[PDB]
Amino acid sequence: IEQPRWASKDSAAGAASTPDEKIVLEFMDALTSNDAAKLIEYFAEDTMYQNMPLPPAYGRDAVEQTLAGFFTVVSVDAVETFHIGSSNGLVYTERVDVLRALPTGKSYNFSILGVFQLTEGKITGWRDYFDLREFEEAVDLPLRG
Amino acid sequence: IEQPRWASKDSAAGAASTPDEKIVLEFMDALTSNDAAKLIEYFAEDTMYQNMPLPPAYGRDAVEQTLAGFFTVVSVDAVETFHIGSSNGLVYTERVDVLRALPTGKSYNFSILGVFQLTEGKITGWRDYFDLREFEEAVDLPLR
Ligand SMILES: O[C@@H]1CCCC[C@H]1O
Ligand SMILES: O[C@@H]1CCCC[C@H]1O
Repeated sequence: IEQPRWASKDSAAGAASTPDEKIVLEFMDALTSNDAAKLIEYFAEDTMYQNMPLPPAYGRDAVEQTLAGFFTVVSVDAVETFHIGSSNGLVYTERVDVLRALPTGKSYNFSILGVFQLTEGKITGWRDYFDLREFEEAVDLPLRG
Repeated sequence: IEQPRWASKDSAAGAASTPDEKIVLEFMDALTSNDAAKLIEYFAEDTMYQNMPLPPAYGRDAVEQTLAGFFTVVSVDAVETFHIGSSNGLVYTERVDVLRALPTGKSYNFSILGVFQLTEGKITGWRDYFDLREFEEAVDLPLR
């Protein structure tokens, strides 16, 4: 994974400089764990997670069940964050995630722009925006949308 | 339309509070014009535009040609920005675009997070992120 031409240094991952910005980058690092039990600790009881525009998960239980299900069929091999930034309580991450389908071994790069809302240091919202054309095939589970 | 549960007032459109934020919002209003000649004026000369992960357009010529082509087959009927905000020189719009295919009259809602980089008030980068599953059907152009 190369740095893209449009990558700007003023917003690079290495220059995170709010606590919310730093917690999110930690969370990006933990994605490769493929471990919902570990990942769920970042969330508040009042929280949400959505791969747009698939049906969102609301509540920590739903998020955990959703993440646990994903890791049954796909591995997060790599996460490259190009930009981190934040504004009006929201944090933004422009990045690429590399995903590998466990049953096939096929890998997939997904260009992603994610938004996270934090309250007292814990995720109360996480929405990822990307192309789901290959996501159906990458994730051997029905999308629900 | 909409107003999602996750919509924060703290980051709403009406609360845009920098010149760049003000500009991207005006650019967002302008999209419904479907007029590539009017839109290209927001763009700097050294610039790019991409619907991820389709082949990007680099330079003002390519960008205008790309928008003009899009407006040949599709209308932008509505743009609804729920969040705008900025950080480290970039602007972010969390929004919905309604696109109507001209040959069919079929309409489409796209959930979108876009990043903008402006220079001296001019667009030097614009990348929209969203599901392209219906994009192919909605836009009667070949995908590259
Ligand atoms: O982004 C990925 C989607 C599928 C697996 C878990 C999640 O982190
Ligand atoms: O296809 C639509 C038309 C307007 C701008 C590009 C894209 O969002």
